[PDB]
Amino acid sequence: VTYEEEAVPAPVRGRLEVLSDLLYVASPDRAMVFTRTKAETEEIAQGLLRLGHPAQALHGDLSQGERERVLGAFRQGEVRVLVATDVAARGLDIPQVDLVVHYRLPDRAEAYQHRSGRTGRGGRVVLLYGPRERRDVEALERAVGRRFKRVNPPTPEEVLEAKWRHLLARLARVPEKDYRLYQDFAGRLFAEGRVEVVAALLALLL
Amino acid sequence: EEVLEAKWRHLLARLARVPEKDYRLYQDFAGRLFAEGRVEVVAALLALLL
Repeated sequence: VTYEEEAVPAPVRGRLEVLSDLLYVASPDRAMVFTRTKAETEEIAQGLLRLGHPAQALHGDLSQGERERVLGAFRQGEVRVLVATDVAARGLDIPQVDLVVHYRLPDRAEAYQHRSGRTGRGGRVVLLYGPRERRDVEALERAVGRRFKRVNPPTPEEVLEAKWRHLLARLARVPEKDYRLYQDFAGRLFAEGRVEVVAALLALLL
Repeated sequence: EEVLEAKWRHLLARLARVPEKDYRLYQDFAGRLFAEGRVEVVAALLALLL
């Protein structure tokens, strides 16, 4: 064990947004989110993509090729979050990561180490848990013989500033050509002096 | 061409619908852009929204 362990309260209803928030504030080069079923990896991964993270599901129905591209885009940096089940996460082809998140709790201690050991190229392991899930976290803590520091979810201001920076990376990727046709409308908003409008755009894209 | 100035007018549509309370949090960010005259960023911006 070389990592920080945190258990973060997160109601199953708003788990996806808690997870996104965490990813933004942490800003890992590489994150791995574990979940129980392969169907969940693809709901989560799609969700995180909606919310602006470059996320990809890793699960057992992927063809070797599909796996090879996901894991390839992972190493390279093109993809930053992998949402995986325990079984699909098996193998020696997965690069070690900065952060591991337990989107759902591991059914046993072994699964907890197998999941958690993937971090620390030690990095940070975060467990999300629900209201009637705290008994479960306490068991893991006993199985594991270790106590997970209890930490609150990120604050909406920490989150907001992190979003803004992540957005500035995205924009920077837009090729000059793609945006030269608009540089005129921007010169208008700017010179014409309208802050409210620019803040209005951000309000959407953020 | 005119294909652009069109959605550019209907962009403002959904734009004026935003509350002076919901887009408040983002005035600082918008302010930073102005301070720096980051014209390309805003161009790159609405290019992504349209």
